[PDB]
Amino acid sequence: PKALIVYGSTTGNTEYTAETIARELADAGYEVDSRDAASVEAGGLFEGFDLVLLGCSTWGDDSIELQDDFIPLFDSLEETGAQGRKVACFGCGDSSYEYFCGAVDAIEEKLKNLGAEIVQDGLRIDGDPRAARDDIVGWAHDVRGAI
Amino acid sequence: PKALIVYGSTTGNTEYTAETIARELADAGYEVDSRDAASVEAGGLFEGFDLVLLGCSTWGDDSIELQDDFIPLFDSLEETGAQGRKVACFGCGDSSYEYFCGAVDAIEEKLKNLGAEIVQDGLRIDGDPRAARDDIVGWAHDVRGAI
Ligand SMILES: Cc1cc2nc3c(=O)[nH]c(=O)nc-3n(C[C@H](O)[C@H](O)[C@H](O)CO)c2cc1C
Ligand SMILES: Cc1cc2nc3c(=O)[nH]c(=O)nc-3n(C[C@H](O)[C@H](O)[C@H](O)CO)c2cc1C
Repeated sequence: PKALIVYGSTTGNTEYTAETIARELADAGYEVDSRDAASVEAGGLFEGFDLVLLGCSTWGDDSIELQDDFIPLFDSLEETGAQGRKVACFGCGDSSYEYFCGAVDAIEEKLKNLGAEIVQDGLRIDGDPRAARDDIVGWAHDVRGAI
Repeated sequence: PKALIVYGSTTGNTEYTAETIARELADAGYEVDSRDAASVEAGGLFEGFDLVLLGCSTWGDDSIELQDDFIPLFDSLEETGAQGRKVACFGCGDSSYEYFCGAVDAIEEKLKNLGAEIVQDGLRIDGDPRAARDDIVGWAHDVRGAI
């Protein structure tokens, strides 16, 4: 099948995460398209894809603010072709903050409001994702078995 | 009890195996509903059934491919009501191929991932099922004790 991976990454963590999940789907036969959210246009972005995975980090001094490159996509989520789409979300964060991986919850909530089909609960990585490689590959294997 | 048998059969071998099982269960007092996958709709197919038996043959030039009539169902297995359902698989194939009854493995795996309860290891027949009538009968007897 074809999978789209769109990520907003500032420090390289979410990018590394996206890339580890990309390699696992490609190994299972998927044709994978991995894109930085800074370079995509929301209008019809998901058309033609069997599975869409969205990843983003959480920022903000008081509230949950999504990663800067992802904000425009989030704000135009209704024009992407999400209704009825198989999607799953991922993000890196730090459990010391009150809303750990709060960007995953905000994206999952909006996607459910748009009628997307959430295939698996969001992968939330605390600290260095390189330390959690195993959880990352494990979650990729689970989203694949479900669809 | 009520059992549903859904099979994808091209040459008649998976069909004959489905029919032999159906008679064994009917003989043990079950109400059996046997259907060709070509005539079924996936939405809620398993509702109201105590036991669901899925049979499929394996094709494909180099990859393992499901029998054509079963493909649509397999692709929509998440809408059948498999979660918590007691199921078991069966299929005909040929040991000269690299993935002997590979469709049986693919279907068990997906059911597992959907939270179905696999009640007995799948029945894999090499060659003419007419020649393995005893294994068929013995397996149908074994699924009866497990439910
Ligand atoms: C100002 C600021 C706010 C952050 N807010 C959060 C947060 O709300 N939840 C979270 O999981 N991580 C938060 N982080 C961690 C951030 O997503 C990132 O994971 C690390 O700073 C880079 O590894 C924050 C970091 C900064 C600098
Ligand atoms: C082109 C082709 C591919 C087949 N692939 C398989 C396979 O991968 N595994 C298997 O057990 N049988 C395979 N079979 C046998 C097939 O499922 C079938 O059992 C017999 O032709 C009748 O059941 C194949 C048959 C054909 C013609």
